[PDB]
Amino acid sequence: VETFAFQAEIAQLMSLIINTFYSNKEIFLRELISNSSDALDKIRYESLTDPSKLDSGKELHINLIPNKQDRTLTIVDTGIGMTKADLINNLGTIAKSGTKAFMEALQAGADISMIGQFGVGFYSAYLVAEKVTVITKHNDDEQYAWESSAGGSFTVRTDTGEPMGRGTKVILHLKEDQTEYLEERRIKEIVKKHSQFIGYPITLFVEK
Ligand SMILES: Oc1ccc(-c2n[nH]c(=S)n2-c2ccccc2F)c(O)c1
Repeated sequence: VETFAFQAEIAQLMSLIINTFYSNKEIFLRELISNSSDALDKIRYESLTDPSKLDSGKELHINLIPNKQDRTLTIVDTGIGMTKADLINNLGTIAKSGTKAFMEALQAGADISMIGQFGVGFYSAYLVAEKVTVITKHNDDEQYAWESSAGGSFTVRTDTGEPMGRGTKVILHLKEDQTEYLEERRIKEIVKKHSQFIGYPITLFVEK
């Protein structure tokens, strides 16, 4: 298990997300689905010139998995996935300059819902999650588990769990007062409102 410090700007962004009073929390789902959609476009694009890039799985989809017992909402995609370097590098983002453009916009009059326009939408997961686990598999690397409960640090370890083939799994360990995001009708309403034009099938799993 390797422990890393977030760059100062990212720690500030996460602290801003966690501590600012902002009721429109549901936007986290749109932001994670949009990242999944970009990762899927990336593997589809590479597959246009190299069909063997899809040897790790031909299905290009997004699964939403609520688990009331574990109090987790999992977003799974079969996108390009991430290497260890991408994971350490703010999960494939330009998060340092992205955070500065975002925080400058917030001072000007913008709101937290515009986070995705600054390429740091992943961090909106902390509007609803106390802990985020990212399981990822890229064709050019091994399977890794990224994890952070914020607090200025994140961990990275080789994942010896269930192999995924290729893609990313975002496990949101929801805050006690954010369990509405495990309800079928609430997830369905959010998907329909903010993600109606995503070019991949979005499957909302049901529970026992
Ligand atoms: O919630 C996420 C977060 C990241 C990924 C991901 N996997 N591979 C690549 S590239 N991305 C990616 C997407 C958008 C911006 C930056 C990125 F690094 C994902 O599939 C889901």
